[PDB]
Amino acid sequence: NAMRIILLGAPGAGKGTQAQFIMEKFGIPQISTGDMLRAAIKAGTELGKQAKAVIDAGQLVSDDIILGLIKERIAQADCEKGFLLDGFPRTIPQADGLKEMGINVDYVIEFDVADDVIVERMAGRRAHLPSGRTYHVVYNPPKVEGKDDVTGEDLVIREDDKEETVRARLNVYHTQTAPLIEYYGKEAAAGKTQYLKFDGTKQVSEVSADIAKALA
Amino acid sequence: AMRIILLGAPGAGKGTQAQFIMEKFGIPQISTGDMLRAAIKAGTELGKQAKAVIDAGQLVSDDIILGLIKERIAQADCEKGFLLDGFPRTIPQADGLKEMGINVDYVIEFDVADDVIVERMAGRRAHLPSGRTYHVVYNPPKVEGKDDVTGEDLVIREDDKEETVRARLNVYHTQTAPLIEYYGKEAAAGKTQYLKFDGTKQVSEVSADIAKALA
Repeated sequence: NAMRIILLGAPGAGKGTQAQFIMEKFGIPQISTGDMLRAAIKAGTELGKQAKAVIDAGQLVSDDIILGLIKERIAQADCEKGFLLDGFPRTIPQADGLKEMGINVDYVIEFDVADDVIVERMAGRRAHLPSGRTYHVVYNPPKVEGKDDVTGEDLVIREDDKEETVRARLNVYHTQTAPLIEYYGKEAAAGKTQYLKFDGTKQVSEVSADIAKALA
Repeated sequence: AMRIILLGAPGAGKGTQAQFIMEKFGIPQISTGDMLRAAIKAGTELGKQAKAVIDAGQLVSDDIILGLIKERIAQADCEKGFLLDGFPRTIPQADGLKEMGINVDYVIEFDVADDVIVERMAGRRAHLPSGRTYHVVYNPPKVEGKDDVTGEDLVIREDDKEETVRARLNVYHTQTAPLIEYYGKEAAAGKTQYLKFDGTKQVSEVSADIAKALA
């Protein structure tokens, strides 16, 4: 058989831990829309070119450009058993595009972790600006609070990590995602796809469990 | 066949000529980070291996990076050559390559004075939540200090201010200096062609000379 999944979840919710689990468990690669495209431009593929031409000129990348990569990405040999789409489609026409290019998804999984949780998580992040080395006050502390483990120089909390900024970020995702939730929730209700929501504050081992249970 | 190493300060926009060369000469730009991030997401045996290091809070080791590049450059698109951007960063990494028989035809040192980089950086403006990136001299918003889309405020990223930039740059050269002598020594022997270009100059003008050189 084959296995294709779309994956949604909030910026900072840390969904990648389960992408990489799905990866291992089902053996299907990760395709970041942003990485796949970054790769192409730097590799100078036909599509990396075309994109890179649009970019240079400061213009908006056509969707026809994007589905092609994905048509080429899933045309990679590593996708034989399927794949995982991370935070894509981002729009209804992208939902439609996938379909109209022969990509019809088995499961749509949504990793939700309350906004409020995520902000406190971002808030723990520190960094050292001259070297860009990062820290988190819980998940991986410096050996000393406030100080860079390599230069002994003080740490900062990035601005983009702060509530104001993360909160702004969060509202856009929600604002953008809701119709896809709505779109595929509509697909799923009509058995077109299976839509699944997981509590991402349960321990990884736990979430990983339920996830496997569903995908039987 | 022509193999190439790009050396250049962060933000001096070496990436800019790295794309010229690829366009002009048809060889891919190879970024270790990117190459590394992609193996992880593809979950290659090595990508898998490397991912484990990260979750352990450790650095990825040379053998793994070297094994990824080995993997990269054996790919179809590299038959006529490739551009290494962001590697090697150590002498052992440098020796690592040579062992594997990496036949660098040119080492290219992209140079912009510190003070020029500072002023370059001094012009970047960010809209924090999207990470979109304006620039007052090279790429301004529709509206001054305002985000075209949202109409939000653009900030002067703390990351782009002088104390840090020169801090960063300072570190940059201490690290890089030994590669320069390393490749200076190699060139001395003849094992590669060492080149150097002033990046303070305009791009199409810089790209021009590069092409002449690699003719």
